[PDB]
Amino acid sequence: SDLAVHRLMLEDAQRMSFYRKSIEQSASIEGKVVVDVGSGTGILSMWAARAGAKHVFSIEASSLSEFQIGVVEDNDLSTKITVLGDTVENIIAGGVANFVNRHKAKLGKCGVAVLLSEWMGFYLFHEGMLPSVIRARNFFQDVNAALGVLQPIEMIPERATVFVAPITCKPYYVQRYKNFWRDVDGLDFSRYGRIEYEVYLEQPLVECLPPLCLLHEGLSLIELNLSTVQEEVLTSLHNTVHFDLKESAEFQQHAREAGSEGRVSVDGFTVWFDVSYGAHTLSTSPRSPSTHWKQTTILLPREARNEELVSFPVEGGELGVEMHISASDKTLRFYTIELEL
Amino acid sequence: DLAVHRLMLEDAQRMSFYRKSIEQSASIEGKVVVDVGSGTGILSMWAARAGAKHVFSIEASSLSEFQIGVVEDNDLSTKITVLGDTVENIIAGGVANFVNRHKAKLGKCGVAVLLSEWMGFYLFHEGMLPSVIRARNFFQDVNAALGVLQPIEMIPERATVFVAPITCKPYYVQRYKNFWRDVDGLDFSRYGRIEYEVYLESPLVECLPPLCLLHEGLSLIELNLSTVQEEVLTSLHNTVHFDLKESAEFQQHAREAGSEGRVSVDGFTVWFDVSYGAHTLSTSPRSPSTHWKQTTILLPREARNEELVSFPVEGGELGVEMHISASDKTLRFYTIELELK
Repeated sequence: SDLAVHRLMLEDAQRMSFYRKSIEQSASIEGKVVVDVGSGTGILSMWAARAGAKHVFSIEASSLSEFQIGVVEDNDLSTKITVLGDTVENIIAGGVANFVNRHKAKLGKCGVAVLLSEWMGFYLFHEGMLPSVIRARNFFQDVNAALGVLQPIEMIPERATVFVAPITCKPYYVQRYKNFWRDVDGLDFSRYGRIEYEVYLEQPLVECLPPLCLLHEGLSLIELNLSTVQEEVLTSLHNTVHFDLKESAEFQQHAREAGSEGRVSVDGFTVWFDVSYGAHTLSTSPRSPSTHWKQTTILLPREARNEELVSFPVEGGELGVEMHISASDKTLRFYTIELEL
Repeated sequence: DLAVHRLMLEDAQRMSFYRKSIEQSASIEGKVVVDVGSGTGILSMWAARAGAKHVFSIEASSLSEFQIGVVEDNDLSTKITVLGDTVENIIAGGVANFVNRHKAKLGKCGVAVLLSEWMGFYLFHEGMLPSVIRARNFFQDVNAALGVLQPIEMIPERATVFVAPITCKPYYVQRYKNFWRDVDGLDFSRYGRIEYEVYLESPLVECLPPLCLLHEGLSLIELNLSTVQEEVLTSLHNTVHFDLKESAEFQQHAREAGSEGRVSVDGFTVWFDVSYGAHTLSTSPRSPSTHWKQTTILLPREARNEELVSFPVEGGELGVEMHISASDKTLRFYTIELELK
């Protein structure tokens, strides 16, 4: 069921606020034509109409589209929103000219000004909808060119960013395992905690991490301009970042707890994303309210971890990692993440 | 494995029942106890702490190896013997072999108490009662060979399946209607009905709001754990009649119906209590939630939609025959069927 997932977008205050504010405070909506790709409940389309859009094309391939038409009617907006119950890909296959001829009156003199969408998946790409958004963007820009309009469509969100940070797993182990298992009605069950923890780590980990796990605030790994980004880039996203732990407040926090002759080991890397539009940002960092997306953690091998093979003295040092986020097939909807020190 | 047993350890009601029952028993101190399906071994360790002469801890999963370490960790190794096998395999070994292997620990006492948490969903489903029955019979045979005739004390000593008619409307409201009613000024009610309508597809394992109850609940099945034999487990069935005229839970809804309105029945919810001495572990909707929740069996959608089973404000009488039947010969998996009277 599609209402399954959509509910938690509507349940998430950060996601709701980001889109509400971006739409209700943008300059290209009132009197303009908007496209909502993968509109599900149609919340974004309805916000756009309410905000005074000339017209909204709501694109939703699932059977939920029939019901969205009903909800649009229930909120008295059937005149401002047309639901296209089809995939972006099939609409494109029908062609520009056919689309123009059919929707000529709604398109108006200025064609499509804004493209709204929530396409993000885990670590921004995994199970995401980004390719459809890109294909939709190019399609509607050709629709616009057919009408003599070359103004680039404004994208919401307009930019996205993948962030990465090294982590220590000890704050996670402490808070999630060690403190529960230390005392069970006066019995020492710590052995159970260690077992539960080691094996949970072996079973990419999508979980909310305690902020204390961070050995560094995080660095930008990949940045996308949603107006210009093309599909070809999505095959393999890769970059190399270098953490200066000597300058990191997060690292020093741990450096303190290890004493003055202590060591700080790295257990892995956590990955999250932000998207933005204008002054607004929706973030999935461990320091932000959690979301369905949580954070994605990639651990170093158990031996590297257990033997503390990647560690630093209490005054810090430098750490470099090359990360690859790679499509596992041609849909560009499913990804893996690998890293190399 | 461990994930499950953590939930037991995380449930205050369950922990409290067993701890208080073990403390209340007059039959533990100086005597031998068997803990069937001991998991973390928490029950065995409580029994040891309560002064048992010795404890046989029976756990067939890989946890057994780890429970041996936790026992040693708490200096209980001379008190607890962990048998890393199934009840059935230990039984297959025979009375003589068991007597021989554990002669010194058995002494002249034999086994005086059998501890276990065997309960499944609505007491039978995915539970291990048959294994507990076999264990009890086997240890009473070991006892006879030892000259001991006293019946083994079972904790819990009794179990009861409870059933009540329900209305789903307070569920609809609290889980669906309240949420979808207003989404930032928008009426998304149509989605809530879709979501609720489909979700009602059979038996529903879910925590139901007590407000759903149309009667406080009636005993359907009662087991004496010392005496119950396997043969009764094939088809457990009975008929109960609910007096809705004298029911406070029904008046709750009678009041809100109006003098001309009616109160309709959407189905029946099933739960269980187990007890020992003055203590009771309950999984009723009015009790703190537990992993077993409650199990709800709904009437057909037509009977629910056309309110075919309904009562005037004065109430009336509702009869139901319920069958809880084994779906195979293991007696661990069950189906629930009902018929209105």
